[PDB]
Amino acid sequence: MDKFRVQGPTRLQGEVTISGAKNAALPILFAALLAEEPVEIQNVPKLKDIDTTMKLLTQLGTKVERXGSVWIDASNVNNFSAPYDLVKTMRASIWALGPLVARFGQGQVSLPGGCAIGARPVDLHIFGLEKLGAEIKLEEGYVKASVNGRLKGAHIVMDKVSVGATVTIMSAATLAEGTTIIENAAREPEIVDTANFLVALGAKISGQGTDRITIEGVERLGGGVYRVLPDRIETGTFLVAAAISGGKIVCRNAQPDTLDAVLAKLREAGADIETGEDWISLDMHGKRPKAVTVRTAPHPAFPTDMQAQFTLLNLVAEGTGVITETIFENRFMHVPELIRMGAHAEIESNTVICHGVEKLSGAQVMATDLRASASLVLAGCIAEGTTVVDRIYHIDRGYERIEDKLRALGANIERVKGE
Ligand SMILES: CC(=O)N[C@H]1[C@@H](OP(=O)(O)OP(=O)(O)OC[C@H]2O[C@@H](n3ccc(=O)[nH]c3=O)[C@H](O)[C@@H]2O)O[C@H](CO)[C@@H](O)[C@@H]1O[C@H](C)C(=O)O
Repeated sequence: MDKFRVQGPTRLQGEVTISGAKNAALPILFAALLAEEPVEIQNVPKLKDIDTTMKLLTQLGTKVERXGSVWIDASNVNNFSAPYDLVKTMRASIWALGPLVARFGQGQVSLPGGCAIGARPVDLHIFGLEKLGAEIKLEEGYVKASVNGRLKGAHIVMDKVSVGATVTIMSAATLAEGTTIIENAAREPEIVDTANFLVALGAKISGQGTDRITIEGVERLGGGVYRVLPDRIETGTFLVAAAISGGKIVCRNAQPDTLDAVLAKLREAGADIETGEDWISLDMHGKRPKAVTVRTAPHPAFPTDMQAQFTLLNLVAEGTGVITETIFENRFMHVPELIRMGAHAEIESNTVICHGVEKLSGAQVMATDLRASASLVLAGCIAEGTTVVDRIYHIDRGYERIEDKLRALGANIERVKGE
């Protein structure tokens, strides 16, 4: 049971090279199930979720190898199930369903149960598949999808903006007969990425990145080489790390355009930001951040994955900051943890009201969220004394070598085993 032992405070200074987006590599790996020829996916981060996805793929009969790239050979898929033991550790596993039934006519994925973050049903995925002509049943806790022949293109309107369902439907539609239109599609950069990967394979897609995606199904998808875009959440997290430590940093291998809301918020916090084609620089000039007000919502608005990070910022900022969550209404586990470290805040429904304090004190805290829990490690870097973060296996799922990157910035951090 690994733990991080963090000794603060530290001014974070230096450079970080941004990893490929975990959230683009995932949907792309599942989408690779459609490829009839070998595929090379470049710039894939090394983290737990990629391990789980590789494991799931191998379990289907996919040939998998990795380093910076992940090589996929789905020529011999011979198993069509994603078991409970696997799905329970990573709900994103649901993405295996669409490609399976679209290409093979059959797929069975354990129905995801509860997730600590909040209510996260996959009704939209199933709805999308059915509209495509798939027959779906629930047996023994398994979602069983089937179709005799090809799926069928359809005009679908989304009851909610959904990253997951948009990917399920979009992916499955590339092999359908006819044209599919997804109305009220999610606009996330990862969706544009996945679509581009599909297009590189031979798929016909347009509108990716807009609220309206159109797919013209083809008979088969080939193979190819595709480079995954930079991780916007990793980038935001590092920018925040610098901004709350009076620091200075340059992010390499970045994609500024995927970060508008976060950059504008950092500027409001008082950060001096410059951007280039593939880089972002942030300098606090040793200043304490200014509290900001944030509202999470579908891309390009402020993302829920940067939420806890900004809550932290608000917590050591000057002034009252307010954070409202409209995606995962209960994604506030980090708050009582930070309050253990001396922070001040009240949760009213889906909103956290922050009362910035001058300094945090080191304490024992518990990670629970693969993205938001990074805020606990960030807090440890600027808190007075020693902070011990328990359950880092969560963070291991969403960040490539977070200790290494922080350490290269001056952080005093140690991975503790057992003890
Ligand atoms: C693997 C991956 O990319 N996961 C990401 C993706 O989750 P996803 O699951 O697709 O999110 P949604 O469908 O956009 O979530 C949409 C909202 O709508 C509801 N909804 C979603 C689908 C559905 O069928 N029915 C339905 O009701 C849902 O409850 C949520 O409130 O998008 C989230 C928001 O950006 C991210 O926080 C999440 O990252 C996480 C941390 C991670 O890296 O593990």
